[PDB]
Amino acid sequence: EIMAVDIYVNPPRVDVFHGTPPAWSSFGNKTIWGGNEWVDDSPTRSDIEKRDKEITAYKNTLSAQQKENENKRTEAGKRLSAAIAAREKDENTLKTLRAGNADAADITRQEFRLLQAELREYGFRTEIAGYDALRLHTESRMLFADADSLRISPREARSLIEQAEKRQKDAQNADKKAADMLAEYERRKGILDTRLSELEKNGGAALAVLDAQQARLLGQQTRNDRAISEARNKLSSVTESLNTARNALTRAEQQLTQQKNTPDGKTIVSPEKFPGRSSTNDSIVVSGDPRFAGTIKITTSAVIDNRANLNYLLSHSGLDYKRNILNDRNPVVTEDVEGDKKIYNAEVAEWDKLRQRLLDARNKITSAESAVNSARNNLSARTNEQKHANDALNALLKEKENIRNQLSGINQKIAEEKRKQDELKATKDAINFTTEFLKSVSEKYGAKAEQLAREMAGQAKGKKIRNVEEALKTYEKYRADINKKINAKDRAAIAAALESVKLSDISSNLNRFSRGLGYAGKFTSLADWITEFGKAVRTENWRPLFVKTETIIAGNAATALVALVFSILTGSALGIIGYGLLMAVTGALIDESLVEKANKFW
Repeated sequence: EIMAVDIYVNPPRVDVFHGTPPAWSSFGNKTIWGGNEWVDDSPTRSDIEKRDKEITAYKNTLSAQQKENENKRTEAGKRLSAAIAAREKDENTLKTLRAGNADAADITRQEFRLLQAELREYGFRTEIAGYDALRLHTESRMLFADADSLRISPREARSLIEQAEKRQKDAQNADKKAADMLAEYERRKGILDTRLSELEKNGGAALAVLDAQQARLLGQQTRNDRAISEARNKLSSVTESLNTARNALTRAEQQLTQQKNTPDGKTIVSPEKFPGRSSTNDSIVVSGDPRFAGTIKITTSAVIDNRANLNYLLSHSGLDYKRNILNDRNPVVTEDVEGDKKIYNAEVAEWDKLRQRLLDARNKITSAESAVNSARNNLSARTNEQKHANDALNALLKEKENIRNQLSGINQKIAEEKRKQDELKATKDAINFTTEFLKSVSEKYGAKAEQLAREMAGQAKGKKIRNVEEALKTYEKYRADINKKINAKDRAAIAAALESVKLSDISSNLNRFSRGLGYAGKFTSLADWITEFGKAVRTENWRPLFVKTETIIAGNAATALVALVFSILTGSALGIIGYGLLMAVTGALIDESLVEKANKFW
């Protein structure tokens, strides 16, 4: 809530003692303390007894006034008590709120909260100050009265009076205590008015800080979402290439396998598992020596079946291999020189021709392998990039997570300050609807009217609606008065008028008042209530209407009722007779006192 609202409506009043010194009818209102020094003006026996009667009956009057004057002080005192209960409740809260180092603002509100409570307490303290003044005034009168007696000695006289004067003055001081006191009150309220504006000022100031903070956050958000696009694309342009590579490699390794499976190929891959062989039939012819002259028909074979040897060949000559791995060195192995030389050359040609073969074969796998690895080393090159795209994109997705987080917080923050900022205004303006109410009440029905209205809200606040039967009992007593006065056509008007109420239309006022007066719960059969209220003014039954009231308001608080009646008076005409009858009936459910004042002003 943050506001008090009980203040601003019904601030301390402090009404001074209405006197009227007595002008005794006995013995010429003379008093024995009156000048007599050089005369004889003596009070006869009857003169005295009479004077005694007057003074007696009179004192009694001040006496009754006083007893009832106390009672009021008493209830006040009770309210002072509660007023204090709060001051404490609040104060206590403030301290811990500081023990935790709550936000300057939380505390600023709390302080302002204890302030109003404090003002409240002081409020009642002032009201007490007045009652006491009254008791003093009554007293000095009591004495003054007793100071005329005529049964006393001029001594006792002059003393009784001196006493009275001393007392009346005290009373007068009392008067000045309250008044100053009553001024102070307002002198403090003003500070509240200041203290609240500070609150409102800084309240908006904070709002802004959030409004602008959530601004960067929004301009950030967009930018982030922009960046997201870019990166999301770059990941593509990367992955796009990633495939080209993998495709290249796929085709490459494809090629390698091909070259690795050539019959000769396999031998490069494995001499032993797949020996590389080659042979050629030669029809060598010899001449000269008839012992060998002919045509030798042989078959030159050669085979490679070992890494050791395969390597050597690829790295040497056939002739060499022939001469260094086989150690077939001298071509001449037999008596047939020509043949032996020709055969050898043939034997060697093989190695030469197989070498060329396994050789080329090697190269084929060679070229492929460089291809392969080149592709295999561009794919990787590319994958490094893919990471540095996906990762990069993700990092951004994180800030997305974080901006949204930072923002939501802020959203909430602003909403909250808003609901709080609103309520204040709502309760403020409300506190202004009621003030604006009581006044026009003064303008249409004059003085007595407002004073009643308030005094009704005066009790009410804190007390629950009175028991039905106990309620009717009060009204029935004030029956032939509240109906005596003026109730002719007026009655039929008051009724028909009451009936014609559009709950729908007056609903809002009820909501404003309730707040302005302190009730916030829930009404329930208002459409009916009013209706019953009507029939009630026609048939003077009163019971069901009274019974109904016990059953319309949540906490059964009088405060809501008053708020209700305030609404009905705001959606009709009725007039001074009407205002009366209502306040009167309603009062008989809050407190009998209100009725007296009701029946006493019209």
